[PDB]
Amino acid sequence: QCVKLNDGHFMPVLGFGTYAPPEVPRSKALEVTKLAIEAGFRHIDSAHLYNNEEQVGLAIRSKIADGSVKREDIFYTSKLWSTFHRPELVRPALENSLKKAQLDYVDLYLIHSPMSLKPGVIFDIVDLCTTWEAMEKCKDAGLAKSIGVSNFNRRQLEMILNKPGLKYKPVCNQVECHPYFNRSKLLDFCKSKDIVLVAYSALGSQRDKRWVDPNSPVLLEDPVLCALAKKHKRTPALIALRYQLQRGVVVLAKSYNEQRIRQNVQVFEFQLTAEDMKAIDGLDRNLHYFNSDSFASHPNYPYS
Ligand SMILES: NC(=O)c1ccc[n+]([C@@H]2O[C@H](COP(=O)([O-])OP(=O)(O)OC[C@H]3O[C@@H](n4cnc5c(N)ncnc54)[C@H](OP(=O)(O)O)[C@@H]3O)[C@@H](O)[C@H]2O)c1
Repeated sequence: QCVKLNDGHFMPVLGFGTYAPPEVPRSKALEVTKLAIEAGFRHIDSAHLYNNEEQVGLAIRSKIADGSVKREDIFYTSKLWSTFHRPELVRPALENSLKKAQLDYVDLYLIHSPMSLKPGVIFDIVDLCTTWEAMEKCKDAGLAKSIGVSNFNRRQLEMILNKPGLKYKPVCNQVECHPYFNRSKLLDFCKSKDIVLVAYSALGSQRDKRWVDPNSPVLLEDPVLCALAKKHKRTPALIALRYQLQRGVVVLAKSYNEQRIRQNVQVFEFQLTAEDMKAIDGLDRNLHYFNSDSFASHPNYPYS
């Protein structure tokens, strides 16, 4: 299934997360993106920050050139990093992303975070309305088929939606979302504005020691998810993915393992009951896996 975006384009509701920590050799991003496309992934989420756009792009181009898929079948996302928020830097950043991936366009270009950074942690002060205007210019130039934001709260989304002269609403807001942090309020707000919430860390994050508290609860060990996995003869990961699909959320899933990449495409093979849905709804504990002790003082910190 795909969801119709508010600009008329369609987004597959299951996306493949490509990010890996820098101690992961860059070859792996190439090999696994190919496996993801062979497994049935069409939505691919990359970013300038990930230092993998060349490898992810080459996997997409490899699968096109061998007849597996056509460019039209692939929904490719890149993101504008926070050091490029100043409006004159936005298009060059997208163009640079296009050359690394060797693609003519991205299906979706996002503002990675509202927390602007020094162009070149050093904060910067940018009016994100001007950043969005340059976002809109890229869509009008054909370099991005759709544009959106990421890690925005409700107030930051309102800043864009109430912008005078606004030409394109953001098609999506990609935010951390999982049973332990389910974003029900923001989902309802985005739903009311025809903005698709896209969930990252839907499986509980990669728990990287540099940003995730070691003592934070492991999402996939959660007793309710494992009991539901046993009930439906699925895995705890699949229950968490299916939860987002049935609440109208487009869900990303990162795996660099061949068997788990294929497992995640079985999210379409079963359904949760309404009672199952409410049990997962009760697991929220406002848990941000991405601890931001260095960023909580940013004027645009989205969790304040
Ligand atoms: N806009 C933003 O600020 C932002 C922030 C974070 C992430 N993202 C993007 O969205 C993706 C979000 O995912 P994430 O990086 O936070 O990790 P994730 O999708 O929440 O998954 C976490 C871990 O689950 C494991 N996994 C995948 N399938 C599994 C399965 N059936 N069973 C058990 N474990 C499974 C993976 O380990 P294995 O690799 O070993 O399988 C993965 O490291 C990212 O890759 C990135 O593209 C965006």
